[PDB]
Amino acid sequence: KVFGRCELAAAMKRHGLDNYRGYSLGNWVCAAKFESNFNTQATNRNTDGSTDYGILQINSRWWCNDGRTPGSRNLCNIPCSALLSSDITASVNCAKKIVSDGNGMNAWVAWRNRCKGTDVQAWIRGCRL
Repeated sequence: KVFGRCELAAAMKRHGLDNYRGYSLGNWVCAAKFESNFNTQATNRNTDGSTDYGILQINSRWWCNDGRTPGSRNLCNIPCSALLSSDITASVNCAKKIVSDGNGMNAWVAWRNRCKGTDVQAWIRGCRL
């Protein structure tokens, strides 16, 4: 599913991501924009042979099992395929675990390089939230 900007914001908010660990909703939307262009079916292979899945491009090395990432962990205890669903519940729950683990949203390279330090609230501008 390709989400609309405001449509994902509301979904992200209903699932409790707005100010989760201090990160305003606009940070989460910005990250999704630049990780997946709001597309739940987004998949991208990493050089180490792991793969990133979903709206927030969560990585098979540590977080989910895709059965093809040697030495992987599955800390969110899920099939990476669950991260591709129209229902973003699994992606959000998993995102919550990741962002809680010491490094904050720096875990998302596109967030660090494209959102951090910007006017991230522009990303929820004009949404009815």
